[PDB]
Amino acid sequence: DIVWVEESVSAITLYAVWLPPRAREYFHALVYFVCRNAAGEGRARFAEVSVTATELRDFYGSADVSVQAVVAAARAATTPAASPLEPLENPTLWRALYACVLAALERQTGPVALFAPLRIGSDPRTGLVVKVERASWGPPAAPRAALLVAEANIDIDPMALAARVAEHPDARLAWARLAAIRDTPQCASAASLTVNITTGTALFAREYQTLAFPPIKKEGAFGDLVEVCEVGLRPRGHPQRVTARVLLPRDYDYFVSAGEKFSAPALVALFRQWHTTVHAAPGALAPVFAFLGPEFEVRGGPVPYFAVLGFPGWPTFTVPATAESARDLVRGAAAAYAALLGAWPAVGARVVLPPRAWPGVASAAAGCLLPAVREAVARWHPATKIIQLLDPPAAVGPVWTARFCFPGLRAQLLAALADLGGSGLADPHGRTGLARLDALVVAAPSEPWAGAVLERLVPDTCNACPALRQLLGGVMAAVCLQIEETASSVKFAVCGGDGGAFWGVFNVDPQDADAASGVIEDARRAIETAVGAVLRANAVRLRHPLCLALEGVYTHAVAWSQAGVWFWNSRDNTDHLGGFPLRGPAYTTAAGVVRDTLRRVLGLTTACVPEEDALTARGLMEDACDRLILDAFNKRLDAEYWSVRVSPFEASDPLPPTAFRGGALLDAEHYWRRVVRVCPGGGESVGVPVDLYPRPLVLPPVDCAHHLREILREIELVFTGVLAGVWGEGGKFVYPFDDKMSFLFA
Repeated sequence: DIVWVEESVSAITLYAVWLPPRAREYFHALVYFVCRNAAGEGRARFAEVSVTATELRDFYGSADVSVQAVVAAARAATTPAASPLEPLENPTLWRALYACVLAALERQTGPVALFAPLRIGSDPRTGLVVKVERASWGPPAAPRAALLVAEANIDIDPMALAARVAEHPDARLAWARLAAIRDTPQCASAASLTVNITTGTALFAREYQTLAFPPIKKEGAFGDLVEVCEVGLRPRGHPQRVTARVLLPRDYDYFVSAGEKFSAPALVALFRQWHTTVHAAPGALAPVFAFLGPEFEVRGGPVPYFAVLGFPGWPTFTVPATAESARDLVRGAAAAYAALLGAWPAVGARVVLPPRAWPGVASAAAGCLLPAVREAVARWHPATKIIQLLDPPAAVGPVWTARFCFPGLRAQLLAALADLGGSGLADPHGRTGLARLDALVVAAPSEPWAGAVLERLVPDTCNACPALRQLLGGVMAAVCLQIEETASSVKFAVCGGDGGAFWGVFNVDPQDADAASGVIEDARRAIETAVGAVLRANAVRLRHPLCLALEGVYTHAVAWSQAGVWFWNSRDNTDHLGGFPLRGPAYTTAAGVVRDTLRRVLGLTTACVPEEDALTARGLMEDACDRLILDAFNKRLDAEYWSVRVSPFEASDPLPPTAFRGGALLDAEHYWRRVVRVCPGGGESVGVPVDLYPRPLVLPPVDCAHHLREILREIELVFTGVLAGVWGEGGKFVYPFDDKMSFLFA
């Protein structure tokens, strides 16, 4: 006799993480379900889980973490006024915590799925969800949203940022700010924070000079869009009746924040104020104040996100810029939330499998393969490329060339190998995380939102399990071997590539095009079929049937380095350049100059002795360099144009002591540091972090005698490669920048 309802779960958040009595190595966690029934009406629900120590150490990847540490972190996060920003101590701890609580939720209660129909039960005697089951009836309500804008001037003292950056050098400045709030929470009490959440029913706007103080401007009402719910619960951990206050999000479902100037400290401060305001009255339990994002780690992260691990229980999606297709990225964020249960991108690679169950699956996948690939996996050394390719100083043409790619080969191969090791998993029900990856791979061609997930879930998974790299690159090595074997039969000739993407030539007469399409299509058919056959023979089965993409037909192709290739189809003048670093806005203009110079220099096929062509080519390359440096002068004062994106891994210029004064601008720095080298006074070249100063900027003249030298070094690799690849070798194209056209800037 269990109650039964019909609802869709819109979010799953963490309320309490406690250690029951007579307990040493298992902690209970209460989960808040934001359920909404048909037509949008929302009733709040709760469930309980029980995570053991072993599961925690599995999702952490190490035994350093303990149940006592997790419970202490949760207790610290119980109060945001005393100490917010709890995850910043051990971000991996909270990452693993959310991973295991979601896994236990899936295991004990049953299958859960956001924004999807779900039959839900409850036990009144205790008062929590007991079992969740996938339903098959109902046109579920649309996942409504609310647009949030929040800006705060948290008066952080610059010297503290400088000191904390001195302790850890390559600390992304958002982490420096966030650590400053963490070490002095009173700073989050005084800030000119402004908030404007617009919904479809009623708007809400507030303005503060000091956060704790009453608003200096009120628009709409808090109750208009927010419903406070007091729910009684009797967990197995708590025998006494425990009451919980939750902020049921009426009217909306999730938040949509612009990622252009998103400040994680701003939302942290606003949510801390809301937490204090709602849980000020006692007689009820307090929730977990936990948030994760790329700003929460020293070295930062690629993809902007803002996790909501606890209070208020509403997912908030940062959609960076992309104004033209704002709806597209909002839908992509919503789909990423719904599919991977909202763990992505906060939990990390643990959405699929625990970081420590992978060492078993990889071993269990090295056994079900064929005997040859079994060794091929074991002999994989970084960048082996055991396949007949071209010497990197070389070029081809005029012959019919073609580029091919298998869309999402690493992700599809990882999915097949995960299934091969699936039998080796401890729990058959613990393979639901192995159902999200297949959902991603299946929906990858249909929708690009799965794409960006798979281009980051896979490389990060390969870092979670180092042993998976030698497996994936062995399977791909086997794929390349059969590509080469089948190539000879269809006149295709492997000339270069990087595995899933490969470009080659055809031994057809280089003048006929009517039959060219036929051979170019038969080669695709045969290579695709043969690779699929090898994969099937290797037992690895792909969910989405394999497909080869004809990414372009070209007549000339020139390669200089291992990644640098330029292709050009003379008939339609369609070209493609790869391997040129786009490390700024000037490198794009350099790439365009290179792709025009190469188009003009391979148009010199007029009958001539090879020696003549080398000189009439070098002259044109020098002229192209001249026209580039001439146009460089007309943009000498655009410092943002002469900017380079330094990674937190690369060696970086030292931060000026005045860049620590950007206010609500230091938060934007999550991954890249955009630096411009200016030349104050004389002789000395100093770096300016462009995005840490207010605009319009005032600077000494930009040292174009440094950036143009680097751009010219890249253009020179491309041109030494083409000069020594089409005609006779022996010529390193050098442009005398220091003499011919140095005067313009220095």
